[PDB]
Amino acid sequence: ESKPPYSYAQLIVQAISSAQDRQLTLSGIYAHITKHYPYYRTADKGWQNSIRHNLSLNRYFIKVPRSQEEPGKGSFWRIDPASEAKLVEQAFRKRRQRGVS
Repeated sequence: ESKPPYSYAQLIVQAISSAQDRQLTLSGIYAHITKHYPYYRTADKGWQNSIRHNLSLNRYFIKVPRSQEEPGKGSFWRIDPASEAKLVEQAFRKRRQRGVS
């Protein structure tokens, strides 16, 4: 299960939102936290599939379209366009309630 310090919906925002434009391949976020976050380096045999499935039911993330043309040069998913303003407010936030400042 590992230990996700960032929700699997906010944790991804810093991934794609901070990546190139705002999209990432299924293995983008993994190179994200596993890179900057040291905790997600030896214990990743849990949230790994949590992200792939998280970008499915997430409300801001969505897969990449491919009916005729493309938005750029990639093939995977990203975060919502008009939701990156509110989904980001939690992106730069620590996971806590009000018992440990």
